[PDB]
Amino acid sequence: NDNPLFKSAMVALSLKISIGNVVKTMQFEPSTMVYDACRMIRERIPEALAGPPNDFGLFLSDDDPKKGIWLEAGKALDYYMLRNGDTMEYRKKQRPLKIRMLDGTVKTIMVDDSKTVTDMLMTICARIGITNHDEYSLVRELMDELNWLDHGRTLREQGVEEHETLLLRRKFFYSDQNVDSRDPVQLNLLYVQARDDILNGSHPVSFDKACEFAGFQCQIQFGPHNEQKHKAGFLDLKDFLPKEYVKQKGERKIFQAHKNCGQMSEIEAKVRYVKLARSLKTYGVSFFLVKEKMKGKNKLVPRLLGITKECVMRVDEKTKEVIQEWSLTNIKRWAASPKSFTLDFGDYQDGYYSVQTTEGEQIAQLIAGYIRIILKKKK
Repeated sequence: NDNPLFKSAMVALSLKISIGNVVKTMQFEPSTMVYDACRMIRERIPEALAGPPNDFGLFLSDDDPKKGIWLEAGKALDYYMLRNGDTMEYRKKQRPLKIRMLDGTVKTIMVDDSKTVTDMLMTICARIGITNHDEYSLVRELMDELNWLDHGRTLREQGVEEHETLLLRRKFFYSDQNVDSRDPVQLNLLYVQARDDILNGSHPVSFDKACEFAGFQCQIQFGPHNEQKHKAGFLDLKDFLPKEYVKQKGERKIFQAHKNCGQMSEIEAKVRYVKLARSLKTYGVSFFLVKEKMKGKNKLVPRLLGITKECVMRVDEKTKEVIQEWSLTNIKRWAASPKSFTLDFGDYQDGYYSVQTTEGEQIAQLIAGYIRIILKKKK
């Protein structure tokens, strides 16, 4: 017997439609627009009626989740180069995104799953009443160049799946930092942030400075120095010094700084800690370890590259001395790749500054972002 349902494989698309655990194979004219394919799916699969019809769309999955894509409603199925036997998921367009708020709690926000990180950031900010979403960014919370997210790309293509909680993070503003001793709650907040940045290496400091900081830290945690209890071996130095500086010889320098605090109060040590951090040219600067080519040396030289609202700075990796600074005004153009980052200063100097780094895109976007702010104040 013959089959009246049969159509040549060349004139129709035979697609498996997946809705949760249900799968039905369905025949489509290949020029069918995605919106109309959803209508025909609602006419054949009862689980397609599980909500308002415009809440659902079509998603092309992939064994590599980073390659899954949402289909656009106005496009024809054959635009997506589908083949007989391919599967498309009939999926809710909005999905929950778990976000750590600025108070440390996690809030689940529904976002358009086809959109970029910037789009979902705007949705988040709209839900919690933030109008200036440009003061914020989303970051991962992995145990690190790995937590950065390109806001012009999607979470999906950057390897962030739906289970992952992201952090809403306020960008650094010097204007956020005005200190005070009458507000101990705020003073503690400023102290914890300055301390954590130094201990975790975000704020690179010299060995001598690291031990002065640790001396105030000792005053704050232990009270005035007491030679009976605060003796050799007492400190767990990993909690008082940046990782690069965790060396026994640091303890005696820390105890000297601690002793020099005398009977200074907890509040006043916090003030001094914050004041010392804010006094450094490295304070507030976003740093990247990059590899420099020195004239007359084959081995590349690691260097700290710092970006701020007004300049780019080269900082010695070991002493943290500021070696060179370029005003953002005197950069002609910049370029980033997955392996390098290069600056062109026009006629301000001969030769480009070109360094090896896997964070070039991060660096480029910081510079462009700060330059955009300077642009927006003049106009």
